[PDB]
Amino acid sequence: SGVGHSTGNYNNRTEFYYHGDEVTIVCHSSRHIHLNMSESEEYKIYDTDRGPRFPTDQTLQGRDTINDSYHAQVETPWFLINPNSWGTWMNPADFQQLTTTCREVTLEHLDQTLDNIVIKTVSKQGSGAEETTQYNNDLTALLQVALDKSNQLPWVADNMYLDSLGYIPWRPCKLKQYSYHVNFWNTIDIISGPQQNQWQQVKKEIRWDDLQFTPIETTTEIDLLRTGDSWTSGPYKFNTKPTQLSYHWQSTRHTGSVHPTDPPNAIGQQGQNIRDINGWQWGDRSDPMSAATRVSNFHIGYSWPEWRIHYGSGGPAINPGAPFSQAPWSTDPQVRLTQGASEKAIFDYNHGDDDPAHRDQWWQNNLPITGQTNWAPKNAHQANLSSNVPSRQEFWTQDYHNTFGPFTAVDDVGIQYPWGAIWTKTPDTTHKPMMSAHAPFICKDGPPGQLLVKLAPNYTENLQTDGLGNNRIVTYATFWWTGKLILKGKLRLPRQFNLYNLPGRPRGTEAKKFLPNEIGHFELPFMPGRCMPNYTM
Amino acid sequence: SGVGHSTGNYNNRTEFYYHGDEVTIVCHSSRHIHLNMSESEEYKIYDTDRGPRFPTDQTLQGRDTINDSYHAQVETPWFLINPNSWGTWMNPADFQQLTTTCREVTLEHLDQTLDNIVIKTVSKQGSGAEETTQYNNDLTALLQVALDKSNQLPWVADNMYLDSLGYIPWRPCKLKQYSYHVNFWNTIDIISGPQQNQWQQVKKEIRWDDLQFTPIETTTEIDLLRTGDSWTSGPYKFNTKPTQLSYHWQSTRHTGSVHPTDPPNAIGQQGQNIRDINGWQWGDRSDPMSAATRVSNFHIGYSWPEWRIHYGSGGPAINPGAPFSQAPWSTDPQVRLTQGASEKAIFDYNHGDDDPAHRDQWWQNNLPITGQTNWAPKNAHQANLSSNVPSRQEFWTQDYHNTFGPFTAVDDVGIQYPWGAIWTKTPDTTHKPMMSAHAPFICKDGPPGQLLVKLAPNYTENLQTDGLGNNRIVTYATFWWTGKLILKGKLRLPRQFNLYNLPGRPRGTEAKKFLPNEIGHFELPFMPGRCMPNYTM
Amino acid sequence: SGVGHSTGNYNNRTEFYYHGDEVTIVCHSSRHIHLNMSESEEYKIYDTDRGPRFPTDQTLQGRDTINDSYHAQVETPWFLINPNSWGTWMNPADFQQLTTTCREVTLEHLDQTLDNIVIKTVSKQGSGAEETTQYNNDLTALLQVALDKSNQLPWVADNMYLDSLGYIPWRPCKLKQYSYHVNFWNTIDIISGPQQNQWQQVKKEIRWDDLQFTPIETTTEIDLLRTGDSWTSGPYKFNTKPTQLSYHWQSTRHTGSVHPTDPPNAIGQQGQNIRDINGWQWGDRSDPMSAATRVSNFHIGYSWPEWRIHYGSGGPAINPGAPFSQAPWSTDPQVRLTQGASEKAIFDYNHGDDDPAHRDQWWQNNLPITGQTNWAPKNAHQANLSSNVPSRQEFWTQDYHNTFGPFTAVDDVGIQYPWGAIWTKTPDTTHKPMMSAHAPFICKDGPPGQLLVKLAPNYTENLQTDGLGNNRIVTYATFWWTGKLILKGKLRLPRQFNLYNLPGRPRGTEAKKFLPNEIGHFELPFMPGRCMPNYTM
Repeated sequence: SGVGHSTGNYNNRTEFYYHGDEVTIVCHSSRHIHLNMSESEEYKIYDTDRGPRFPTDQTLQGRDTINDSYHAQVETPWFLINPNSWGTWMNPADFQQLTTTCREVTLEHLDQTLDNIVIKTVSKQGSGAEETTQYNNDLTALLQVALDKSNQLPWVADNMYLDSLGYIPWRPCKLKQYSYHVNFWNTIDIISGPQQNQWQQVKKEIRWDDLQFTPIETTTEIDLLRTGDSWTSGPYKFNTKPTQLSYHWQSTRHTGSVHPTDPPNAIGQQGQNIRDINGWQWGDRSDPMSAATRVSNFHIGYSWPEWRIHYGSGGPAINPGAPFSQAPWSTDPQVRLTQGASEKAIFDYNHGDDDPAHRDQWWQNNLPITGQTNWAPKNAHQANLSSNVPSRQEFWTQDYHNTFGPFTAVDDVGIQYPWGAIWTKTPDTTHKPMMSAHAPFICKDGPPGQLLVKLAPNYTENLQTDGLGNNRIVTYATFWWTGKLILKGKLRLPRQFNLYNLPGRPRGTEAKKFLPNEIGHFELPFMPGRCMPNYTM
Repeated sequence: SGVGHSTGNYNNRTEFYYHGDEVTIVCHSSRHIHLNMSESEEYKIYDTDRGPRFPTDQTLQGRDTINDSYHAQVETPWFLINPNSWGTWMNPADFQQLTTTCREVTLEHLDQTLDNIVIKTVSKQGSGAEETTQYNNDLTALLQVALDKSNQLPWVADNMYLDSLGYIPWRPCKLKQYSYHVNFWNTIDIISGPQQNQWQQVKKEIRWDDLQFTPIETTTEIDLLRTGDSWTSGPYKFNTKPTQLSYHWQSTRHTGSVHPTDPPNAIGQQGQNIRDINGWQWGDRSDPMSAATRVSNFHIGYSWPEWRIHYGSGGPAINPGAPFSQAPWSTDPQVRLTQGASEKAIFDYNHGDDDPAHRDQWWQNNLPITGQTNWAPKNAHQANLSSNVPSRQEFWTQDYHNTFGPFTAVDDVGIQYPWGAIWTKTPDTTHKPMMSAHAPFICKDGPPGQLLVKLAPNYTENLQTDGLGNNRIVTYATFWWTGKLILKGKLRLPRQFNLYNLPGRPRGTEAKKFLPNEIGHFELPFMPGRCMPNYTM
Repeated sequence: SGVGHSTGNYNNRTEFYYHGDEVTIVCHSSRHIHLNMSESEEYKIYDTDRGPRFPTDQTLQGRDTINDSYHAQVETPWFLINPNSWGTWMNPADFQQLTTTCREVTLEHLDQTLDNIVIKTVSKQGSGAEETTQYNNDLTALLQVALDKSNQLPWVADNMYLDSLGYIPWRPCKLKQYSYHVNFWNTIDIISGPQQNQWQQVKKEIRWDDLQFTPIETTTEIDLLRTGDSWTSGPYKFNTKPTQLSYHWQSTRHTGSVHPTDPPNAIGQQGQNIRDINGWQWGDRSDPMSAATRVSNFHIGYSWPEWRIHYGSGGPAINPGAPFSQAPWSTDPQVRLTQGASEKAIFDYNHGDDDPAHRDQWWQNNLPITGQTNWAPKNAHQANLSSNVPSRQEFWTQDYHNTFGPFTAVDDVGIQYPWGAIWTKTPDTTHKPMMSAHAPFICKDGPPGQLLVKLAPNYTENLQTDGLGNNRIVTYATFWWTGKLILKGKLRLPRQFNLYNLPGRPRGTEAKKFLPNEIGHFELPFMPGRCMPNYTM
């Protein structure tokens, strides 16, 4: 190109192609990215404060230790571009088209580019209120671009902390610095002290002798780009497995053969369960034949120590448990039952909040997903199962056992449209996780490579080793990210006689939200991604 | 054919073909099926009573809520033919031949037909004790036949409720109507009230806005058959995995290298465990070297909250746990220990009971399967494992934890000959069950399609919309189902020097049972299907 | 075939095929039809009573003369099978699939058959309460089948009077006799008498000298069918034009360039219309430049003498006017404004009512269709249009003029799912109608031929010319109609950023309707067929 030729165009429109039972979705996305000169040109390793609302005393007996943010990390001068959110890609009407017409979807491949690089230096004349800023584009300045296609850098592209390209095509995007954890010990003893009601710090430190420090420079090759230059990543092919776009309402009581019933006679009458019937029960039960004790081949859902806080080497964390809905147990609407492994997105103006300077939030309670719902305290167990009822003993109620086992069938959450991550890195361990607690797609052979960008340091006349920022000219860049990810769906067709409830906005919400304001402010709606019902087995 | 030509024959004999280490079993089966005019020509959706022996009060503190039969369902006018039981296929001597000569077996493919359709209308003349019935065959009447080869209907072909073609070749079979569950909430709180000793209904209702209604007519294509007509399903090919025809007696103490022992000298003496030996223990143990604390690679069996009652969206159900034998713990014969995930078949005259008007029962306690036996209260855990014994603390006994994990190896029940189901539908969920609590074969790509039959309604002169059965002529049909399923076994050969105990009748039983009576009444014997012992590892 | 072979099968399932922007919908439908012996074997010509609720006096000044049912007709012994309703074809979930995924649809071709003919004679023995009916199938009896593929018979297949094959696949259908109007004069003078407030009959008579009588026998060839016989119509190809599956919200004030506006500043402020602007107005207006008087190229909608009663040769009728919504004018919900050329379906158990012995009704007020809404009394006209406002004179308000003209653009109603007709006969006149007030498809070259059926008369031993029904044996038939119509849609894709409101049940309704009952009773929902919004110009 040159100084005066643009190196790319803008395509943010998505494509749907229906042939047979297959549906190809080509999602185009384009962003205008504002980049600033790095705060420091150096890599920094440091630990942090314990975080806000962490206990300084034992008044709460240490139940507040779940508010630990403590950690250690390497501060990279680079910046991360991840398009790892749904909604960086599709608009609300495009995701509605996806989930109405597709029963499941996969990731096919990903492309992305960077072009129309503009680098400006900001100069100031005069002083005081007479100070005048001038923005001069530096035509010979460089932008540094690193993509690790070999996945040799630590992966932090999880959309957690919602650091991702924004969801609204016409607004500018602003990157966050690339940073990763180093080895540290944070171990908190909540059993400490007499009566074992006190919490105590055991070890909180950076672990230096075991630590790993990988810079971007010695790891991946870096492209240096002027104004007339562009960058393409090349094709990336996913290998994942499809995600279900429907939700399952069947429990193990909704599942198999139906208990023999005598039909009702008139419009007010109910069916009657037949008393003497033949079939397979579990224990010695031969007379009750309760549909409850009917033997089944599998079991849908499992119990857990809901809100399991694992106090590990790095600190307390949550061990999630299975997703489901508390709607069958809900009763009072005011009380909010979080125990279905619910999640909550806290988001901002670029990520689909209408208000600048304040953040909005969405608690996904997973209401459509029932039949998987297992509240651990509601369960029980008996010593024996037979024609006799056990006594006060022989019967236990509130336990909180993990009942995951070889016979259980569960679901995952699925796509969570605006704020949910798309793919995920697979942990490199002897036993790889069977499924993911958040991201619908697990990458079997390496996640899409991380695109890291940096402005090359632009130095003044004098260069002093003692100097940091006083030594470089104040600089910023704006450029354009474009990307294309392609999806493969499977055509959804009616499986029932009656009308479906088709995808749409969340229940209590209206449509004046989600539409631009007099100032241009609007939100993106939550789209479940498991949308319409389907049979399990 | 025509009115006066028969459209098929009767083949109920089974074939064994031995070539090399492979053995092909071709099971032929033929049934004479009696069908009646549907009670109603319409689809009905209704819920039921809570069931017999369900509590109307809190006297039992709500431990009787396991007797819940409540549910909701769509009443289809159609009728189900499922040959999904073992024993619809093989007679006792044919299944003995299978389990003696085969170490494992698979399902190969299935064929089935319907032919020799006979439809009669029953007319009555006179009134009172002079009333005379006449049975006239209606040559132009139709039989409706629907097979869903695409598995688009809810699957209820689980042989639970023993609704399946009968086990005795020369007796007539009688179908049950096809029915399936709809979406309903049944949630029972057994924690309710002060002291948390009371039970309460939370939500019991049909869930109408989320409900799915699929008729047979809008789903699958229906064949209309006269007398001279027949129906073949076409070939169905299973893809499953083999089932083990042997039982495993080895626990993790029966498994690996043997503790070093000094042999006995004379006929009364025992071996002595050598005191100072070298090897891998678990904790700091270096001196005891107890075979108990020898490290092993795996563990055989797992604990569970035996008789786990999961109170889910549809109601309470049992979360099974692993099958095993209580025989090592049995002691007193009178007490019946159900905790090995035992099952009980309640069956009737056509399904292998000798007495009409009464039902017999068989409690399968799984006695041969040991080494998998884990009674959860009998276990323990310690804080540390070392050359020292822990104190009163540091040692816990009755826990009921699920100990299934990454190192565990377990079995399933296997074939349960007369009353057990053969195959099963795989639940459509993110995590598919690792194995099945009952049916030995899991269908990876769709279960054999369900054959639904119906008599077309035969109407009188006048047709009134207000009329139901007063509008159609009283009609019934008899026809002949034939089917062929083929099995692939692997030849069993002696692995030991000493004599085996070969398959036969259950232990306490005699042979005057299982043989016809002066009236022709006899039972079919339970055949374990895991019959002879084998080594695990 | 023969007596004992069935001549066809049952396929009621619908198919969707998506390739590119084209979508083929193959609708299969199958009905079980109950036919009775004709009331008379002869053609009858007669006139009727004036009808219920017609005035016998002048108390209402003759405004009740709109309740005239009077007419004359030829009574044919034959019976009509018309599948001319939407909903004879698709179920609610299949029509939802159509209107979500298609922006417009055409009719492609139609096939239909008749098979599995069963003819029974009913005999009675004894007398009194001892009387015994016997139903004997007469194997040599005939069914008469006439299809006029040349459209030489009068066409009465308009689904008006909802005489059409039923909407529920599993219920029996019952035909109505074929009948058509003859030439009669009915002329009512509502101007009669002094003060012109009285109504009077002018001429009410059958017009015999001009009358036309066409039997089925001398017109079309008739097929005679035994039990082992079937009938296929052959292919019929439609030539029609597509119907729009979207509704238009734009009026002529929603349409073109927008009035110049000064945008709002903060969240509560509104835009301000700019005062001095340049553009094309209508009259001498140069200063006001009201968006109202902006010249436009076309005009959307037209006024009418709403509820125009044309007193013609055959009697009073309604001259419809354009369809639109009264929702912008609605205000009070209790008052029901009918003036948008609304329609009302009155239907019964087979046609989608849940209650037998009572009828339900649906008033289609066409609420989504706005921008076409022209209430004639709300309009006005002025003498001159200029910078001056006219006086009390020069301005007229309540007029009721027909404002249809050369610049107007209007819509039609579109598909009305359960009860609406599909196609229509084109009147043979010098000026053919531009569009249709009800049926979405006008047949340019002949409507699908009418299928007329009749049982051949089955006579007793003696045949007397004086005898009518006393001469023929009491007979009825049941048989099976199958048909296939194929549609061509155009793929609907998102035209907007925000979420659509997707097709579903009518607003105030719940889903416990539309789903089967404990007795099996349910309704079919109204599906608009103009479902989602779209831009006009």
